[PDB]
Amino acid sequence: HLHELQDLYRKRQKRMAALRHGAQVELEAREAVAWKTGGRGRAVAAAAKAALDALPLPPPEDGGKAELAAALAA
RNA sequence: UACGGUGAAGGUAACCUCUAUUGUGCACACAUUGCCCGUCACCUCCGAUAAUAGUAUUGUACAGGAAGAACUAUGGCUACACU
Repeated sequence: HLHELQDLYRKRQKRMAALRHGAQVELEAREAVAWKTGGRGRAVAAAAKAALDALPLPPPEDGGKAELAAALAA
């Protein structure tokens, strides 16, 4: 109800961590069967899209405040 | 052609015939010159058969054996729900 609002960010933090390492272990698996069956052509579909699902770069544990300091650098 | 005068010889075993009578046989009636035979001869026509040139299909010896793949997998990836 209102706990689904907190748990959507909570479970979705879990789900994006889940999709990052799951997409990464399949992305490191299709490259092993890339050269054997010509698998680069459909492999780059995964190697683009499964990284580029809803957010590719993560929400930083710091908050990325050092990256902000790199970004607000004069 | 016709009419008389004299005027004899001579006769029965299929002994052929020309039949009949017949009642035993034909595939003959153009009624025995028939019906109709075959080796072959020139040719024509479907066979039957076959060394083989082989192509069409399957069993079996193994290589295989693709796409698939009974089985085997916990390398995974995730929520259901409960912490």
